Order: sequence, then structure tokens, then C-alpha cells
Amino acid sequence: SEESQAFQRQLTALIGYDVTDVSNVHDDELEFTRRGLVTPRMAEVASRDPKLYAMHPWVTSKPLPEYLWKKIANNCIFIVIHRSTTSQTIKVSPDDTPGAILQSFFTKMDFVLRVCGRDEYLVGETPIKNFQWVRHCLKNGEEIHVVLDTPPDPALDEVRKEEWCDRKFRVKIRGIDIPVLDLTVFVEANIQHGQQVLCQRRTSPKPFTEEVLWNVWLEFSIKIKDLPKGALLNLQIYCQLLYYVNLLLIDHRFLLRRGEYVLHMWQISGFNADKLTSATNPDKENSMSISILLDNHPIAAEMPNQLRKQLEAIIATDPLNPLTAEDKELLWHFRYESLKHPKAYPKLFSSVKWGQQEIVAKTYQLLARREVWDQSALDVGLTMQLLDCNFSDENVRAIAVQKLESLEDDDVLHYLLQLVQAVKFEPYHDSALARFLLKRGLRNKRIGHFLFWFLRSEIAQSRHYQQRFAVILEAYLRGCGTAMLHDFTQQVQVIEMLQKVTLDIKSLSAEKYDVSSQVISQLKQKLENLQNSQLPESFRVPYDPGLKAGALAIEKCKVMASKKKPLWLEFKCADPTALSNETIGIIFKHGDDLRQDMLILQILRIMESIWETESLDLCLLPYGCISTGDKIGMIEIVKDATTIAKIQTGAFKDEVLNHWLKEKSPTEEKFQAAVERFVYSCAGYCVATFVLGIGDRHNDNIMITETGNLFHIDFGHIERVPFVLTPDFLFVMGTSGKKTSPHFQKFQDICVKAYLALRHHTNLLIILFSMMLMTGMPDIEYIRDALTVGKNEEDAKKYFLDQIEVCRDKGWTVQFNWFLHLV
Ligand SMILES: COc1c(OCCCN2CCOCC2)ccc2c1N=C(NC(=O)c1cnc(N)nc1)N1CCN=C21
Repeated sequence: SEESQAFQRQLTALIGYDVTDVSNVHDDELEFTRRGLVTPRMAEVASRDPKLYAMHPWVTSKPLPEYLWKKIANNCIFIVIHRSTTSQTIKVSPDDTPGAILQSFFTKMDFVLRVCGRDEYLVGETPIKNFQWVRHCLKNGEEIHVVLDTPPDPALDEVRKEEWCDRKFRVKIRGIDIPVLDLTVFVEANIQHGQQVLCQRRTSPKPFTEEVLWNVWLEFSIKIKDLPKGALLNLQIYCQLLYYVNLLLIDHRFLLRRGEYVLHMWQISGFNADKLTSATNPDKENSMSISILLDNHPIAAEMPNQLRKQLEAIIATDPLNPLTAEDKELLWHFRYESLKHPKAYPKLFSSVKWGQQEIVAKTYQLLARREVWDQSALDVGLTMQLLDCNFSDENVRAIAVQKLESLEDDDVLHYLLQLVQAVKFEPYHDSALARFLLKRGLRNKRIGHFLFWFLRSEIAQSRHYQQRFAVILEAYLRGCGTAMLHDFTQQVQVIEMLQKVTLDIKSLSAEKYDVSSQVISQLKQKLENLQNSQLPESFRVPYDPGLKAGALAIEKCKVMASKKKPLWLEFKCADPTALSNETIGIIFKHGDDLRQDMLILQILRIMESIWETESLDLCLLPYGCISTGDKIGMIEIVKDATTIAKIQTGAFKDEVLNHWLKEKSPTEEKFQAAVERFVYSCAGYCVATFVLGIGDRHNDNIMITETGNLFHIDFGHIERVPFVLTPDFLFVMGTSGKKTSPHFQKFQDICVKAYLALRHHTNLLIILFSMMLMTGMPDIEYIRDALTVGKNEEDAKKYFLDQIEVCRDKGWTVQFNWFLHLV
């Protein structure tokens, strides 16, 4: 088809990468995958309920926390329906349906209830208490506003028609070269399974010249028949490590990899997921390469008491605790006793000799008897553990994915970023994991939307994985539907337009922080310019797809007075039934790796949900934030928010935050409401902060809302202090120096509960952390020590309370020091 090519060109624009391109490839794993993924797309496409697919209700099954019950303790809920001019209020039970609500409305005196100002719908057989919008309003003291109108046509979701032996192992190393570069140098070759080195050989070292030829067969200890699926041949270059590259020994059709390869290699920055990729370096003209030859096809009682004790001990340990040789032989010998314990599984499967066919066969036999796994309650931290870089067996990874099926869409969103990054640890482009993302994204539009940007964030920035992630995007976009394709297109254009301006603004003053409004005159011109004949009438807010944004409030846009020169932008909201005028605020910023900011924010969200599970609410404020490309993207602007900094030559007054709060609080009520929140918000930011290692912060980077909510910003690259709890904060808590106050006693009390609530999920956190570093940064011990592993709840409460007081001793000391250390 001719028009099927316009489609493929529309898909390339949206992706920012071309998936038909075979210039940087050496087999067909990508194309085979493009093709393999059709089945699962089509099936979930052919499977999803058109109506609910259009209206994408954002629903949960989790109970309501006691803290939103106390916000409505009379079995009643007020919803307000809107005609066009007129409205009418309604009184409702938290267990009503939107089905049932309407009825009482019509029967008071076909159509559907939609949130005011937002694309967001109250529909489906769910009790109104279980809608997130609703729960957002209750937490926010806000009243629900809704608008009775037509269902969105499910034709708007239409999907285009698609069309489509015992010989030891060896490798010859012919040589290396690079146009430009002198120590000595050798090639180390590694047979790798899940970070585990199975066998290793080196070359002789020879002098580093632009072309280096060895002509040497490298014989390893392993038999061909014993190489396992997912084995990487890992080629490295030392002198010590300068370059690396990887190749799959067994391919996506289970064929032993044969032949001549010339492989363009990656270089080291001056251990993380980039070191694992089977992608070759695209920059063919400047990169180091290496020439290789492969010519190696069929592939395919009781327990004593003290031992069980030792055994269970090992299972009790944390992820990061390494296993002895004895521990592994122990796990593997009573592997059937081990299988009974699903927490054991990671330890057990990293206690397998992946280097032996008979064992591996045994391990498959053992995964057949899986019934205890399959019946266990879904433990996500356990499940994630089996998808990190320590696992590279398809069958082990697949039982982890299986566990994920039972997640509802609401949980998926909590884990989506980190599940998207765990695609970096799969050995083959077509994983169970990828198909799970595909499927879930297609099943639900909210998932699909974030799925898009998560993939595009990396596709647009990582040469190590763009090709893989692109194949997967294409596969999503090819099932998401015309209305969302349209949308994604509006959104991409806008983003593209707005980076041009961000970058161009920057190079008009390198660091003369005084933003002369001569610099601000041009911003205005480029925006109006963009307006009249370029910039789409309206577009979805990427970090909050409920909102559709309209036209730039050009007067309210500025450039911020930073080291970089990020854009402060305010838009009009495109929805007419919006119940307010407040502009939608966005910061576009070149200069920070916002991928890392996404990751920290996302954990932050996980922690709330944790805390939710024990009826705590720390009023974290994890703002929207998306990496769009290389060191560039968007950040959500919180309304009525200011820097602790600005509330103050390194001089720091104590009272001024409380004064600031009282001068923004009209009633005395609202001021106490504000001090309450500040304690909660603060307590939460301090705990989370501590756990992750990002509490030593300058005042620039901590803000507070007019309404008392404190929040940290900008997770750039992170004497000392465990968190920021300065005198200004203490002042507000009505205490100073050595004495105490009820507000401080409360804050201490709240920190404690917050901390060990988190410690009830020590493994989950430890994983997400370790994954974050491997896939988000360019060591982990910190966190385990900060979570105080293996301690009774008292030891811990004591620890964290000592921490509180470290900041008390210090006080301004550190804050001061940033200034001092400027000069
Ligand atoms: C300090 O700049 C911010 C705000 O400042 C208000 C000051 C702007 N005025 C007000 C009206 O006229 C223009 C001048 C108000 C709100 C925010 C914010 N920064 C930020 N964040 C950052 O600046 C930031 C920068 N880099 C990175 N990586 N992350 C966040 N956020 C996050 C969401 N809320 C805000």
C-alpha cells in the first residue's frame, strides 16, 4: 500500500526514531519482534470493551483510608451536576454507582457524568467512593463538580487495518580499530548470564595503535551444549576499562550464533543497565570496533532441624545480602523445600549453575511444580526482584510477569516507570514483560498515555536502548486508536515547538542571572509568533492527561532567574466547563537530567500508597515531570508555592516562615490548618528524604504552598545533615532550641510511624532503589543502613529520633555553608 507508508511515517514522527531502519543492526531480532508483537496487540485490541475504553474510568478496589472516612462520617456525599447554565446538587451514599446516582437524578425530575474541566468520567459498576477523582476531592477538602453529557463515541477509538555437541566453546578475536586515540591494551571476552560470569578468557596485551590485530582463537572451559539461552558474549577492552560490547550467543530462534561480526562498541563515562545492552554503537565513523569469528544447529525424604534453621535464616535475609557458596549449595540441595517458600525464589534461582544443561533442565522441572508460587498472594517487591539484572532466564522471568497479571490498573500506574525500565534487563527484544506492557497500555488509556512518554523519554535520549523501546512504542501506537494518535501528535508538536524556544532563550545569557526584560521581550515575540500559525489550539498536559491546555497567557510567561534559564509558562485551560480561571503552569527546562527526577517522584508516589495501606497521609506533593529528550523537559507548577529561600548574606531568621504563613492565612482557622499540614508534609518529606539519601538540601530546593504544604524540588545529583529540619521549621512547630511543643511531639510521633510503615516494605524499597540506580544514574548499602535492616522497631525509632536531633544541633550551620562555599 501507498497510504500504509504515510502511516509508518506518521509513527516515526511520533516516536522520534525509525523502526524500519537496518543500518545499525546485525540480525533481525527487531523485525522478528515488530512482527511477533502483532498477535498480542490485536488480541487486546479485539478484547477491550469499547465504551469503558473510551471513558477510562480511573478506579481502585482498595478500601478508603480511615483518614478520608473522618472527612465524611455521616454516610453521605455531595455531588453537583451541571446542565449548561443550571446546576443541581445531590446527596449520595459512598457505595452508590454512577448508574444508580443518575437514576435518582432523572427519577427526580443515555447520558454520563464527567468531571468539570477535565477529561475524566464517573462510569462503570464501581461505588463512587472507589473513583480517584472522588478520593482526590475528599483529601483536598474540595467538592465534586461534574457535568451531564453524551458519551464519547467509541468510533473515535478506531484502529487502522494492519498488514504484514561436546566441543568447547570458542571465539576468534581478529582485532580492533578506531580512527583516533597510548598504554598497552587487551580484549577480555566474558561469557555472561545475569551479571554472573560463567567463563572468561583474555588476549595477550599489545601496544595501543589505531589498528590492533591478534588473530587468536580464545578457548573457554564450557561446552556448546551447556551455553544457556540469554548468554551474552561480552567483549571488553582494557589498558583500566575503555570500551565494551555484547552479543547474544543463542538467538531469538534458539540458533547458535555463527559467523563474522564487526561490532561497534560503546565507551565508558569518567554496574548499570547500559553495560548489558545487545545494541551496537550507531556512530559508525568515530567508534571503536572489534572483529570476531564464531564457527560452532540443534539446541532446545526429611530435613534435619538445624539445617532448616540455617536455611530459613538465609531466606529471611535481605536482597542485598550476598550468598556464600555453602548457601547456594544449601538452597540447591533442598531446592524442593525451598520452593515451598516464595520469598526464597530469587535466592534459589541465583543459586543455579546456569552454566550446566542438566541443572538448567532440572530447574525447569522444578518450575513445573510451581503451585505454591501460583497460589501465593502477589508480592510485588519479590516479583520485581526476578526482573532485575541478576536474572536472565526466560522461564524465571516469565513466572514473575505472571504474578503481575493480577495487578489492577491503579497499581500498574504505581509501578509503570520501573516496569518500563526493567525492559533494559531483558536479554531479547520480545519479552513477556514487554507484552505485558503492551497489553496493559492497550487495555487502559491512562496506562497507554504514560506508557507513551516513558518509552519516548528513553527513545529520544538513550542510544543503548532506543531501538528496543521503539519497537514497543510502535506496537503500542499501532493499537492505541486514532483519537489517542491524534492527541499524541498534538502533544509531540507542542513539546517540539517549546524546546526550540527553551534552548534559544538559554544562549542569550550564559550566567548573568539578572534577567534583563530585554531578554524577556523576545520570549513574548516567539510565543505570539508560535501562537498565530503553528501552536495547536489545544493539547493534553503530558504529566496530567485529564487536563487539556489551550493558549499561552503570554503576559504571565517569563524566564526564571536561574543558573539555567528555564521557562515559566502559563496556559489557559481549553475546557469551557472548567470551574475556574487559574492558568495551567509549566516549567520547560534545559539542563537537568529529568529522568532521575521522574524516578524519585515515582518512588515518592509508591510511598504514599504504602502509607495509605496503614491509614497515614503525609501530604507529599509529587509534582508532574517528564523527560522529553536529552537533558530537557517539563515540570508541573504548583499554585501558590514559594521557596523557603525567598521567604528569607547567608543570614537566616527563625520567625519569618510563621509570619509568612500567618500573612497568607485569612482566618485563624486556616492558619492552624496550614500549621497542621506543614507538620505532616514536613514529617513525610523528612522520612522519604532520609531513606533515599537526598535530605542534605539547600533552601532553594524546598518550597511551601500558601496553604502550609511543604515539598522538595529538583533531585539533581544525589559537614552534613540527614534531612532539612531547620530552626524556621521548628519555630512553626512552636518550639526553639532545647524545649518541646505538642506540634513537635506530634511531628516526632508522625515521623516514627512513617518510617517503620516503610520498613514493613523493606524489600520493595530496596529493589526499586537498586533498579533506579542501575537505570537512572550514569552504594546501595546506604539505604539498607538507612532502613536499619533486621532491627526491632525500638532500635529503629531510637535511630530516627537521634537523626531528628542531629539537625537540631546543626541548625543553620549547613544552610549557611552553601553560601560560604559559593565564595
Ligand atoms: C521556584 O519556581 C517555582 C515557583 O515559583 C514561583 C515564582 C514565579 N513568579 C510568580 C509569578 O510571575 C512569575 C514569577 C512556583 C512553583 C514551582 C517552582 N519550581 C518548581 N520546580 C523547579 O523549579 C524544578 C527545577 N528543576 C528541576 N529539575 N525540578 C524542579 N516547582 C515544581 C512544581 N512547583 C514548582
